[PDB]
Formats: sequence, structure tokens, C-alpha cells
Amino acid sequence: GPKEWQENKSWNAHFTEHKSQGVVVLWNENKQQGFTNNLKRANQAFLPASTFKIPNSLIALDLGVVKDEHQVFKWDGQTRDIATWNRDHNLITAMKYSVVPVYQEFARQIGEARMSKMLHAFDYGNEDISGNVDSFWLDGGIRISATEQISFLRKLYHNKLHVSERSQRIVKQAMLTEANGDYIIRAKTGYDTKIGWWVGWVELDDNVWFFAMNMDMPTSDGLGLRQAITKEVLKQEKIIP
Amino acid sequence: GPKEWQENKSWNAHFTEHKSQGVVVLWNENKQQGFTNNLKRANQAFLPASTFKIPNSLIALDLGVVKDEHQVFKWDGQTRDIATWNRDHNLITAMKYSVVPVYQEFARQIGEARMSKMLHAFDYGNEDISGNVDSFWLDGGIRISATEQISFLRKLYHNKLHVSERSQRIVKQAMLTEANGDYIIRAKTGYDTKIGWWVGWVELDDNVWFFAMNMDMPTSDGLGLRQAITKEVLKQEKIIP
Ligand SMILES: *C(=O)N1C[C@H](NOS(=O)(=O)O)CC[C@H]1C(=O)NOCCN
Ligand SMILES: *C(=O)N1C[C@H](NOS(=O)(=O)O)CC[C@H]1C(=O)NOCCN
Ligand SMILES: [Cl-]
Repeated sequence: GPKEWQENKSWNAHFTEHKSQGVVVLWNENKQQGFTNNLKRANQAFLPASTFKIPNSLIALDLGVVKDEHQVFKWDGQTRDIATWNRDHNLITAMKYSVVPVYQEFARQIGEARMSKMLHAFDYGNEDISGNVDSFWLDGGIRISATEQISFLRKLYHNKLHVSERSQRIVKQAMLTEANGDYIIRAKTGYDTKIGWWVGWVELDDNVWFFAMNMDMPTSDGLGLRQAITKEVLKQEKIIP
Repeated sequence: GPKEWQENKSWNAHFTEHKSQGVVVLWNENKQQGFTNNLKRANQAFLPASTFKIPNSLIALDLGVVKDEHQVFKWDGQTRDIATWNRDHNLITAMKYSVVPVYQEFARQIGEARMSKMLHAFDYGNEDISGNVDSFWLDGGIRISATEQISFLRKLYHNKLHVSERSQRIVKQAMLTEANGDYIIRAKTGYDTKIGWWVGWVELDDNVWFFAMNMDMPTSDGLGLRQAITKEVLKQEKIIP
């Protein structure tokens, strides 16, 4: 019988091109088949870093910590290194600019008990929030693999997570990254100072391709490689032109 | 003091460069102020043509004629002149490719009594569904002006139409046309063999600009001018780069 998961090591060329190493995992929804350049790493667990703003957003919305995507979270007045963080934000722009202090406030409002209960209900990674309530996704005990990111994202796409359909629709709106006549990308980046992530999906007219990639990332100088390498794989597989 | 609507006739150069005649109407949501090259034409009511797939979609969803944006509507097997129509579609692709026969089926299932009641509730144009329930927006009595399109779109943007929030969120998803790091466009085209339309809005980080344009369109050869002329205006006003 056909294989649910297939390894394609030719994608390693896209990583070694940049003296890098990592994994891309693709899932073809229509075919119910997955593809990766590294089966082992596809299933190894890493800190989610800023990809955690997907579940964090869902929980904050479902609990009413965030009322809607227009509610303004005012800048606290502390000038931070990332200039786009030094202003007021809403859910859309806080996702787009990956505004850590806004999401730390969400996590504090959610609190440990409800955060843990929600991650258990989401079957999210190892479901472990050990560490600080407002930083465990960057320096605490939670871990998730690329294949587990895909599992979670497929549930979100199909409105199957254990939060309201409304919360799921709002977060999918906030994940919008790129759209044109050929495809729509909904995704989220992350970086934990050692590993970079890009997770999300590509919507086509008659199919959707889920993706989760992580790569060794010793400095922020190479962060654009997260999208660049993933797009080289998508182009090789004829998913985008 | 300042006026709700200001006339900026310099935009006429974008129509005359293409030997065209028409109107662009913009509404700055933050400032609660509008701008147009021709206030009279901005208030002239025309057949909506395919821009009617916005309210049609909302009504079909709210009544359960369309269950969700993934439900497949099978091709009826009749080969029509637009090749993209001769295939199965869902709500997303039916809007993207402006698939009239799919929307005619929605309209028949809605039926005239519910269609009329819902257009009255929407305050949509002249609310007149005279003609066939499955063609009145193409050859019947309904008429809507560019400023009336903006009024309708503003209600949709704010979830203020008299249908569920879910229906409004799904339709706004289906209107997605373009997105990048600078802007998001949600919009719908139309053409009635005499005039072409483009209506929708541009989402920025900290503002929304609604737009409605129509132009004289003797042949289908110049249909790309609907978006090109609008974008020239958006560029002149520094809304998009
Ligand atoms: C999350 O992964 N973040 C926040 C921000 N996101 O940028 S993105 O990775 O491009 O989405 C910057 C990187 C990362 C951090 O939190 N970096 O700070 C690490 C030390 N506090
Ligand atoms: C509506 O305006 N339509 C449907 C389709 N839309 O193309 S768009 O202008 O690019 O949105 C083709 C043009 C127009 C029609 O005239 N078609 O409706 C009659 C077909 N039964
Ligand atoms: Cl969207």
C-alpha cells in the first residue's frame, strides 16, 4: 500500500545552500499524505517560541481576555529593541509583528490553571507549561514537534479545536501572511535563539498544504531563511509558482 | 469646517490616461471622511452585477443554503464560455472566479420572499428584486450607487448587518483578494456589459480605507482597468506603496 509519510532528502540542498540544517514537513490534505526531508527531526520536540501565539490567541479569545481583533492593547511605554513593538496594537498587528509584551499580558490574564487545561484540551505538544506563566513557550518546559504542529494546525483549519468556532476564525484571520491569485498563506514564525520556526498552511483552489519547518538559527541575521527555504521547497513541489 | 465628502478631480487623470470615464470613491474610516473624483457619479445607482455575490453569499450562509465555505457545489455539466466555471466550486472559489451559475442556484434556494426581506434588512441599494430571483442583479431592477456600496461594506466590516457574525466573517474571508506586509485587500469585481465595478476595502495596520469604483466598460478587453485605476488612486493617496 501507499505510504502516509515519505522522505525527500533532495530538500536538504535548500538548507545546505545557506550553510544551514533543518526540517520541512508538508501535509497534502486531499491526499492524506505527508513529506519531509528528515523523518527523525520532523518528530523531535522543540520550544515553540512565537509559534505559541497561535494557541495563546485562541485561549485569550475563548476566555474573553481579548474581546475581538479590534481591541487595542496600549503600549506600556517601555522602549524595546524591536521598534514596531513600541506602539499600540490589536490582535492582528500583535500577531503580525510578533509583539511579545502583548502576549505575555494575555498569558498572565489566562493564568496557569486555565492555560494548562486548554493545552491539554488542544492536545498541544507535550502539554507542559512548567516555567513562568508568561514565558514558558520561550524558556520553560513546553515542547512541540513539526508533525505535532501540523496536527494542531489541521484541527484549527477544520474548526475542530476545543474552543469556539468564532475564536478559531479570528485566529485564522490573524495568521494571514500573504495572498494573491495563486495561493493564500496563513502562518506564524518563531525563534527561540537556537531554532527558527515557520508553521502554517498554503490554501490553493482545490487543496490545502500544511507546513511546519524548523531550522538551526544561531543569529537573527538569517531569520528570513525560514520563509525563503520553505518557499524553495514549495516551489520544488509545484505548490506555488 | 470640513465636509464629509471632498471632490478630488485630479484622479480623473487616471481615467483619461486609459481613455476611460468613471468614479473612484474612498472612505477613510479613522477620519470618517470620504473622497471622490465625481460626487454625482458616486451617487449614481447602477446594476450591481457580480458585486451582488457579497450580499447573496451572506444570505445563503445565514439561511443554511451554504453550510460553510468548504461545501462543494458540483458543476451541473453545462459547458459555459468561462472555463473556470466548468468545474466544482466552494464558496471561496465561486467568489474568486465569479461563478454565476453557482450563485444563481443559491438565489433560487433563498427564494424571492427571503431575498427581498434580507435586502431590506441590509438597506441594500433600492432593495428592488424585480425580475427573476436568479438574475435580478444582472438584468432586473436592483440598483446601487458607489456610496451605497461603501455604506453596505462598512456595515459588513463592523459585523453590523442583520445576519450572524459567523456569516459576515465567512464572507469577509471569501472576499480576500490580495495580502502582503503592507496591506490586505478584500473586494469583489463586477461587470454588466456597460459598466465595470470594483468594491471592497484596504486594511492597513492602523486604518481601513473602503473603496467603490465603477467605470464605463464597452468591451471586456479593459476589465483589468478596474483594479489598475483604483490602485493608481490608492498609490497617489499613499494608501499603498
Ligand atoms: C518569538 O518567537 N519571538 C518574538 C519575535 N518574533 O519574531 S519572529 O520569530 O520572526 O516571529 C522575535 C523572536 C522571538 C523572541 O522572543 N526572541 O527573543 C528571545 C529572547 N527574549
Ligand atoms: C458579474 O459581474 N459577472 C460574472 C463574472 N464576473 O467577472 S468579474 O467582473 O471579473 O467579476 C463575469 C462578468 C459578469 C457577467 O456578466 N456575468 O454574468 C452573466 C453570466 N450568466
Ligand atoms: Cl482572511
